[PDB]
Amino acid sequence: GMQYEWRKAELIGQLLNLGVTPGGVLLVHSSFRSVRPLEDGPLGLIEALRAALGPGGTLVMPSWSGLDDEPFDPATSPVTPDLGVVSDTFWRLPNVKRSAHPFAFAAAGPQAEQIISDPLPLPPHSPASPVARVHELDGQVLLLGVGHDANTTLHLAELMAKVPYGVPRHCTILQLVRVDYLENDHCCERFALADRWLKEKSLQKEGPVGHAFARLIRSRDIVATALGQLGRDPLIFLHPPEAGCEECDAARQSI
Ligand SMILES: [Cl-]
Ligand SMILES: [Zn+2]
Repeated sequence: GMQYEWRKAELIGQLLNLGVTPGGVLLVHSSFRSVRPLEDGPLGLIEALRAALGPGGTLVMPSWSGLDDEPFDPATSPVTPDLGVVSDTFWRLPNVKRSAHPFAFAAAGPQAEQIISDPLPLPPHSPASPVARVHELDGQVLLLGVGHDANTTLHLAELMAKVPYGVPRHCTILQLVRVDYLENDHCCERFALADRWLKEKSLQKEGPVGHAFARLIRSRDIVATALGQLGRDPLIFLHPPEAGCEECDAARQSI
């Protein structure tokens, strides 16, 4: 009811207290519904993120469409509604770059060109994808009002582990020429296991940003931790057949 509208300067303080590194690279998965209400809305949250990073920092967000039948255009193609209003708002602002493939990210800062430059990666989160360019630049991953099921960097860890499962997906690029690949996609619910893995090793910082429960982990810690669990169980992220997950049993089928 009478919830507090967070000011921009307050959000910067929360982000610094959470542990965001000024001048660093920060990949942010967000749900604005969790952070809301704020004064000045989603742009205010973006301005707070950019201010916490400072002029040397680079802010990165997912920015893909999800439409496998439609070609992607970095100038008009909207972000899928599942990534939130902040992601769909970030890429439209001035001087923020965007990848030129349907699995795009958006980045603004002195490092945006390096994180965005790569062509279409198959699977979408391969070692040649923006999520890997954040990892090689020692970036931070901010989970803003979302769980680890949205931690895209975990998908990169599956690919680096050479994970056995791979279901066929597809997309469209202009040369309507369908491009199918083998992706490691599932319900992603079991990604929440990484929460206990990381927090217990003291690798996950937790705190409030706005009204949201926020989690901040170094991208290298996400990959290194997950690679150890994947090295013990390549199917650690797969629901057992007992749980009867339709999205997970499909990945089990394709070896
Ligand atoms: Cl949202
Ligand atoms: Zn599942």
